[PDB]
Amino acid sequence: GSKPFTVPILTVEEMTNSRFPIPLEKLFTGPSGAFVVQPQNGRCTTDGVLLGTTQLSPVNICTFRGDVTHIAGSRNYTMNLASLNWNNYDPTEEIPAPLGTPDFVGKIQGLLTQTTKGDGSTRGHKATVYTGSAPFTPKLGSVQFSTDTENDFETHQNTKFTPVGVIQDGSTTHRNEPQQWVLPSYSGRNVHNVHLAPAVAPTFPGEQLLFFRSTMPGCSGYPNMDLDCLLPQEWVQHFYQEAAPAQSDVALLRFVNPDTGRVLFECKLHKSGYVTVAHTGQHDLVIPPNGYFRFDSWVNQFYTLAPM
Amino acid sequence: GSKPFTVPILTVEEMTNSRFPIPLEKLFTGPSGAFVVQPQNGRCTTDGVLLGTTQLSPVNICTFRGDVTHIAGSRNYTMNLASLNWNNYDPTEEIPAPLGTPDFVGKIQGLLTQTTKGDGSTRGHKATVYTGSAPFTPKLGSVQFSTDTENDFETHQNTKFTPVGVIQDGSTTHRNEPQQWVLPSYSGRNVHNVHLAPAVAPTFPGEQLLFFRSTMPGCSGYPNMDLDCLLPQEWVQHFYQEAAPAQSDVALLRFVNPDTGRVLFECKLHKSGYVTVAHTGQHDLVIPPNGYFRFDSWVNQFYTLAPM
Repeated sequence: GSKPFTVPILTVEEMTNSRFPIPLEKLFTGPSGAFVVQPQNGRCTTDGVLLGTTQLSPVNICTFRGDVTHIAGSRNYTMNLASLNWNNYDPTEEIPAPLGTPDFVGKIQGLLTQTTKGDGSTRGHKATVYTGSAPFTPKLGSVQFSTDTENDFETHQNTKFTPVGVIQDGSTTHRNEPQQWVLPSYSGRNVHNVHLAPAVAPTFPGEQLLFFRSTMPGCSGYPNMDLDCLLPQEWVQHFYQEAAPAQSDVALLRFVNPDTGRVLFECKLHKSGYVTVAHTGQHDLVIPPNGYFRFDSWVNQFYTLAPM
Repeated sequence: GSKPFTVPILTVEEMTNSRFPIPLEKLFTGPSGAFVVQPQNGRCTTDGVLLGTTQLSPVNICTFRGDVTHIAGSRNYTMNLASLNWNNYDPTEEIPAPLGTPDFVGKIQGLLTQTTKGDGSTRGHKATVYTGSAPFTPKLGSVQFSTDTENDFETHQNTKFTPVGVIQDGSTTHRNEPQQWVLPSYSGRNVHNVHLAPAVAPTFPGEQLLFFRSTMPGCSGYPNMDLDCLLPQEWVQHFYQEAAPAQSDVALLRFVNPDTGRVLFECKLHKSGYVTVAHTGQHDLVIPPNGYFRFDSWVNQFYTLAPM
């Protein structure tokens, strides 16, 4: 008597990254035993429980909202954060940081925009947030932006950061940042993170994570633009709505090619919300544009997949 | 023997505008008999046929992709457009303009970003596209951007425009632009638009359209930031996947409050993909945060709704 489980029939390129507001481009697998994989956006169980900093909107990912104060002698502004819905932010909620906060160390560039309530006057400036910086303390309710202005923003008016891409310091080793697998210190460098979605890894010999990969826009320097999420944003929204009970630890998915009627590969969708495949090595999967994932049966962690 | 029709159970504030990449904020109704309502994004039949310039990604709305050429003596660049998937653009496809092209007259500001293939060097600059301007000819394969640089972009490298918000000329009447209900001339001012999704209007006495409303960020001046879509982007994605046959011209939806177990109002979801309500006048609906739409039955255009 369990509600039947399903995944969307959208193709990979019809879906959105859950860790930055950009389309998915491809599937990728590679080894990850040497480091901790613990993203906080795009985290959702198959029965629809959102985890980490995950929220439902594709366009809120890596945004910030609040009001700003200028730092004298610079073009930097401190943003005192509001909640996702523009209310007072509560640092005691059982989350790592405000919902949608970036979950990687990087220099994220976009625009800071603001509207003055009284007259509807507006202003917008290019801005960058360094999520590895000392003033990056979103859990405590504040972050800092570097901008292209020293005077134009007003205090005590609603201000939004819309992310666009990432930057790197061209005087240093190319592609050395962002570091997509390094979590920010959400409460600053001396405080440990809390309420995290758990780290993930394959347990089965010969398996690797299967990542849903995009390329972030680059805005300066020589950034590492790869961005891998564990679940498309549309899968997060789907599971949240369906809330179908997990009948075992692992849902077996087949990736099907409608142009031949044949299965390309099978994979495990773990109930805690990540996918594994039987492959060793780094590999950009080559998939048909109409290929789709299809749930076939409940298995468990002991199931041996056919090699990808 | 028709597949049962459904709408998502996401609440309004859990969904995304289909005409600009921003969250929905509220439902709004107002009269629109005096002008043509003919948006091209967020257009989809209830049985899943995308119309106009509508595509499936929330984050591709109002983006452009291609490569750029500098216009000497200015900070303007012409973008020679690529298709949504970065391939050669075909002006003969039976669409009004490339998928995701803006469907309103306005000055849309964001960032133009670029990556040089050979070395992975990147660059990003603030940029604005005037969709009412003479060089706005996306159907013909080109648009113009005003930027903050006269030399930094390379030719013949992939370049992306990511929209953020809108601007207005503060020396003129406040809130006189954008004009969300004026279509661009996709092939320029002397050529009529083609392959459009149809104009929509209530036919029933005492009915008005029900709009899914957001506020676009403003980036300069005193813009009109209201943005009304006919369907949330998540509804477009849902109908596209479900493809449930329309059993009549109109699906009757009830908007339900789970905190009381009572219906707040009922509305008509027309099979061609828009909603009407029985109300006269401009009205910001006040809805509970957990309220949701629920499909109850197939009716037709002659059905009399209870007053909203």
